[PDB]
Amino acid sequence: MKVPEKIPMKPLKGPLYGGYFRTWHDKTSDPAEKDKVNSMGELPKEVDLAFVFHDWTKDYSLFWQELATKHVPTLNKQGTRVIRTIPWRFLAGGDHSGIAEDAQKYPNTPEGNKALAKAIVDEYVYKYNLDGLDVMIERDSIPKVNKEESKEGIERSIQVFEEIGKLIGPKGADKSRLFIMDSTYMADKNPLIERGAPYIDLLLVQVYGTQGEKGGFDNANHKAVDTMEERWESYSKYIRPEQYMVGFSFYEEKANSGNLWYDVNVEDDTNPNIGSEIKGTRAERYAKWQPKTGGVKGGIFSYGIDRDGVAHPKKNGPKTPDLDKIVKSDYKVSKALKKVMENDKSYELIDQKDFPDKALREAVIAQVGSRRGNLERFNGTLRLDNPDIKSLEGLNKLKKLAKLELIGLSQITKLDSSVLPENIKPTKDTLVSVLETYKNDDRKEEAKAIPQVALTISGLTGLKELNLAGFDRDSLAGIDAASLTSLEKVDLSSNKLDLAAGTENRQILDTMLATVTKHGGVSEKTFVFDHQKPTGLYPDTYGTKSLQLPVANDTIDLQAKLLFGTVTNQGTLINSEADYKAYQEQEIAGHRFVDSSYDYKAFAVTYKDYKIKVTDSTLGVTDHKDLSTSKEETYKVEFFSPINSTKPVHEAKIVVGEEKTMMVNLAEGATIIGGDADPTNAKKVFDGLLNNDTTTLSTSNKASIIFELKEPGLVKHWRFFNDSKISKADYIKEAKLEAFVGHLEDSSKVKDSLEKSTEWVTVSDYSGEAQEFSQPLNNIGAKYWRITIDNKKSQYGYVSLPELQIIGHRLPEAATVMTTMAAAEELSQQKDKFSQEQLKELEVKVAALKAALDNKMFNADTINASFADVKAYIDK
Ligand SMILES: CC(=O)N[C@H]1[C@H](O[C@@H]2[C@@H](OC[C@H]3O[C@@H](O[C@H]4[C@H](O)[C@H]5[NH+]=C(C)O[C@H]5O[C@@H]4CO)[C@@H](O)[C@@H](O[C@H]4O[C@H](CO)[C@@H](O)[C@H](O)[C@@H]4O[C@@H]4O[C@H](CO)[C@@H](O[C@@H]5O[C@H](CO[C@]6(C(=O)O)C[C@H](O)[C@@H](NC(C)=O)[C@H]([C@H](O)[C@H](O)CO)O6)[C@H](O)[C@H](O)[C@H]5O)[C@H](O)[C@H]4NC(C)=O)[C@@H]3O)O[C@H](CO)[C@@H](O)[C@@H]2O)O[C@H](CO)[C@@H](O[C@@H]2O[C@H](CO[C@]3(C(=O)O)C[C@H](O)[C@@H](NC(C)=O)[C@H]([C@H](O)[C@H](O)CO)O3)[C@H](O)[C@H](O)[C@H]2O)[C@@H]1O
Ligand SMILES: [Ca+2]
Repeated sequence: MKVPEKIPMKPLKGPLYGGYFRTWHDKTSDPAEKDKVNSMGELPKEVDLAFVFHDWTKDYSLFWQELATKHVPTLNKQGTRVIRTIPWRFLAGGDHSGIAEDAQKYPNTPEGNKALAKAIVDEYVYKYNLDGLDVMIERDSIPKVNKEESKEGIERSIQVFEEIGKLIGPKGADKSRLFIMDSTYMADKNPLIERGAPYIDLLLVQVYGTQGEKGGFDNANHKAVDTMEERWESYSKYIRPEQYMVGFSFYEEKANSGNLWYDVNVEDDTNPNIGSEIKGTRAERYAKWQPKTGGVKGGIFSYGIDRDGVAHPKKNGPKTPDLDKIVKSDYKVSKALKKVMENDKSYELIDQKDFPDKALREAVIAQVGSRRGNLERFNGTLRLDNPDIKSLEGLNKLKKLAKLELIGLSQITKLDSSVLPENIKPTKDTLVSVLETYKNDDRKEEAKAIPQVALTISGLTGLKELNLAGFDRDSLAGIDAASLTSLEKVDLSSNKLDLAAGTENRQILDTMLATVTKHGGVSEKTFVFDHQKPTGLYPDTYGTKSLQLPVANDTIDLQAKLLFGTVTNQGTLINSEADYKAYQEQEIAGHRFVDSSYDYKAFAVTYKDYKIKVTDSTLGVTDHKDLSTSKEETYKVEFFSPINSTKPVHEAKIVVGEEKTMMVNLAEGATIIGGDADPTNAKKVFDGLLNNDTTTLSTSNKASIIFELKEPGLVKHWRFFNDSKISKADYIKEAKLEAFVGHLEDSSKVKDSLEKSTEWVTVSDYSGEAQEFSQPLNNIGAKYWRITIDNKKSQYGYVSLPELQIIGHRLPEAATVMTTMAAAEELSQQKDKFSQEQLKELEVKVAALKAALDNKMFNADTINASFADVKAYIDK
């Protein structure tokens, strides 16, 4: 075969139309199938990308010679690129993986994967001198080994994809060949987009059918999911909008359910041409659809373009087997869809009517895009730093700009709303979607707010008038006032500026005031900044983090003492209405700036649905604002916004009386050793959730858990909870807590049979009916514990235990420090073992360890030193 060499082609410019041509429907595929009558060479010039979608066509078929020698030159001559489509798994190996099936020639190694990528491009692109490669990423094409999805092949395919992108596409050695990805997945479910996106020219999304258009439906929340907008936004993270193309499907002959998309017109007996009409079809909606932000899309594509013109069979209606007949297409749908996009307002070119100043016009086209549709949508930064710009006329056409930077524009004299973006002030989105929505959603959300453009002004040395009045600007940041040396008239009134003393805003205003006054002729019309309504925000930090209070019979409001206040975005704190009026009466050059109608409750934030969490030193937890001080206790207090209930906005330590150390739950995350309780729910006893009704029931009616403290310490308290308010009179009514006495029976390899067989010590026997029980404990230092609970119900009582807490202080080998001390008075209440005056030099050291251990401020290093030096006085 002699393959002709590449034909000069005019560059691709959107809007683009693409088509997947099924090879088995080309005349030359199987000469025996006389019904196969179409030809890929017959595709019209309106088709920019003809995709070779291969199946059923034999390796030896004369189609491949026809493609390379006739079709490609014919299509290239008219500007149509011919793209080879291959499935995802061709990049992975394993089942049905094309070239990659030869795992010995192309091993899964760094050099083997480099070789596979070169082989893939040589075989599927260069062999017939095609114009690019399209990798199809869907479940249909996922890497598989023995009919099983292969995570290993998926990982390999990521590597091979990058290697291909170094050969072709925008980052490749041969930039004259397109590297294209199509996918059914949302971007977060596309395993290859994050690494593959820099290497591709175009991204195609298959969104066939009403569910591609509207998204799926969330049955519970009754909302659309994976909408066209949400799909684009997921990929906007990775590609530009002009790289984005969306796909519909023609009606494939003899299609099953699950392959019926209704993307083109349903047949009608009384109009045999209705399949070639496009108005109102999903296909035309896709042609007209545009993202709401970012920019205009790259175009659209069709699957099965050889079926162009065939009407779709009716959903509910008697069969029409005539639609399954194979007829030669005239590609009328494809021609009309291309013309719909080419004639759309969105793809109108930005010209002199929009920006008369060519220097400005060239800056917008370079940065925003050449199409008028981008003015409506562009979402990033427009930097204007060419000093040749003599006019900003046309900037009002930018509707969604995130940042406008005006730098060094010497010859601009005035700035107001006529030469500024339309979103300098609050605006709502005005673009209307052309897509059908869910009838079962009633979705007409009113016109999302457009975030306002951030404005930077630096070096406009000829700027004489700066009018930003009535735009609800949040700050003046970005205004390099010292550089605006020709200002004569400034209006910043009717915004949201905190212009208080010490703010950054005030300094920019004061710098401009100096400039304007030095010019002279200052009147009441010349420098106006009043009617400000600055937004009141929640303070980031609060002033009170520690409070020592005396023991007294009184209740305090913790929220009133610790959490209040409102700040502006410049840091001006207001406590109360009294403080606010002082702020409201501030003056700049003898003139108040805060709007007089903007009262305190309009400005102040509220702490209505803020929650409080108060934990004492024994880890008892309440959510009460009011705290008694009659009892001597040390508390941790945390406040939670309703917006985040896991994560406090403010924390404070309140000491009542002498300070006590905050204890810890040493049984938190304890490992289950033994007992008869259900192992899954037994673990949930120590996870940390006091309302852990993930079914915390341990057995039928009487349960036991043997557990090991993950890192033992000094135990002084314990607590357990019955199912919080979910049940009553099913409560645990009897409980016994036991500690193991450091006597592992010479079988440390087993440690379960040993504990279920030794003699323990009972640290507490609970009998009662409280929802929650807590109790002090006598400095136990055991690593191994057993809890036994009983709700006194029938043998099918299904006793439950949401949490158990073993509470104390972290101190490794606390077992030793109580073994030694226990013997310290098994030796000092009996005289004359070593007894001399040494006995009272013992007793001063035993009285100092019981004092060190039983101290409210637990200091581990103090006890060690007291423990270590009592240890020294035994051998002597
Ligand atoms: C390429 C590849 O890979 N392939 C693969 C595949 O894949 C797949 C595919 O797909 C396709 C499809 O598609 C669809 O669509 C869709 C798409 O997909 C997507 N995409 C896009 C963008 O969008 C989306 O969606 C869409 C829609 O949905 C569709 O289109 C379809 O179509 C169909 O359907 C429709 C409706 O619906 C219609 O309309 C159409 O038309 C169609 O239909 C069809 O048609 C056809 C035509 O005709 C038919 O056919 C059949 O055929 C047969 C044949 O046969 C024979 C033989 O074979 O032998 C012949 C002879 O002649 C005879 N003889 C005498 C007569 O004497 C014989 C007989 O039978 C005797 O008797 C014996 O007994 O035979 C027959 O004829 C029958 O009958 C017929 O029927 C059919 O049927 C129809 N169907 C219906 C249902 O209707 C389409 O289809 O593709 C893609 C891309 O590419 C992918 O992704 C997917 O996934 O898959 C499969 C499964 O698995 C496979 O298969 C297999 O294969 C094997 C072989 O292979 C291989 C290995 O070896 O592995 C592969 C690799 O790669 C390669 N390479 C390398 C390694 O390198 C290889 C080579 O070639 C060498 O050889 C080796 O070395 O290969 C085996 O065969 C087995 O068996 C199987 O299973 C495949 O592969
Ligand atoms: Ca729990």
